[PDB]
Amino acid sequence: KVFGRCELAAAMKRHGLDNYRGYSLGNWVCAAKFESNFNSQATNRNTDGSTDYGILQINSRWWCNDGRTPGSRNLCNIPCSALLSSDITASVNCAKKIVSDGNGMNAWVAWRNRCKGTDVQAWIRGCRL
Repeated sequence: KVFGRCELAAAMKRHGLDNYRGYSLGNWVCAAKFESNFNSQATNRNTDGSTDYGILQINSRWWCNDGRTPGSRNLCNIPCSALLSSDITASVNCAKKIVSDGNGMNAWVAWRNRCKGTDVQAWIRGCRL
């Protein structure tokens, strides 16, 4: 499913992401735009042979199981395909473990490069939340 900016902001909010660990809603929306262009079906393989999955491009090296990443740790205890669903619930639960892990949102390279230190509030402007 290709989400709308506001529809996604509202689902993320509903899912407990606003200010989760101190990151405002706009941070989360900004990261999804740049990670997956708001497409829950986005996948991208990396050089190390691991793959990024879903709206938040969660990596198969540590977070999920895809059966073809040697040395996967499966920290979120889920199959990576679950992350490609129209229901953002598993991506969200998994992201909350990631963000709590030490480097915060820096774990997300597009966040770090494209959202971080920007007026991220722009991402939820105009939205009925």
